[PDB]
Parts: sequence; structure tokens; C-alpha cells
Amino acid sequence: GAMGNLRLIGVPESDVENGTKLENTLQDIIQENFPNLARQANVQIQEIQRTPQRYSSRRATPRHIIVRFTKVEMKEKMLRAAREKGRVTLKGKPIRLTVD
Repeated sequence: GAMGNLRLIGVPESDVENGTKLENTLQDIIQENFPNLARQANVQIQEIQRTPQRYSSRRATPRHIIVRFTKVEMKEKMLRAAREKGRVTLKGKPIRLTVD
């Protein structure tokens, strides 16, 4: 629930996901949905991870991804843009960005 965190909801899990792929996923989301942010290239995402760190035998749904921004203002800008845009996509499939 940190001020600089958002949750990325609905990204399918993958057995071959790694840190590089997660960084690329966030950049793909920005480029697919938020062209002014993409052009400016000043989203300073600091850490990106699935939560929790393990996928349990009880879990039924893909884990959220927590994205921690360097700037709280930028977290909030992305959240506001997502909410106003409505449908936000990753390879044409809907995802959600929400507060942590």
C-alpha cells in the first residue's frame, strides 16, 4: 500500500517470465496505452515483481504485479490516465492498473 506502488492486474503468468521480461512488459504497457508518457520517457519504474513471491497450490488466479515508481506523482499520473482511458491493454488484452 506504499504511496509509490501500483498494482497491475490480469497479466497472465508464465513459466519463463523473468525480470527482463517484466521490465519489457511495463514498457509495452506504456507504449500501447500512454503515448505522451512513452514519448517523454521519464517513467522511472524502480522495482517490478509478482506478489506474493511464490505461486501456491491454493491460488486460483494470476498474481498481481506490484510496480514501485520513483515518483509518487508519476504513479498517480499513470493511475489517473488508466482510469480516464478506460480500457487499458497489453497485446490487445485488457489489464487493470489500481492503487496498492
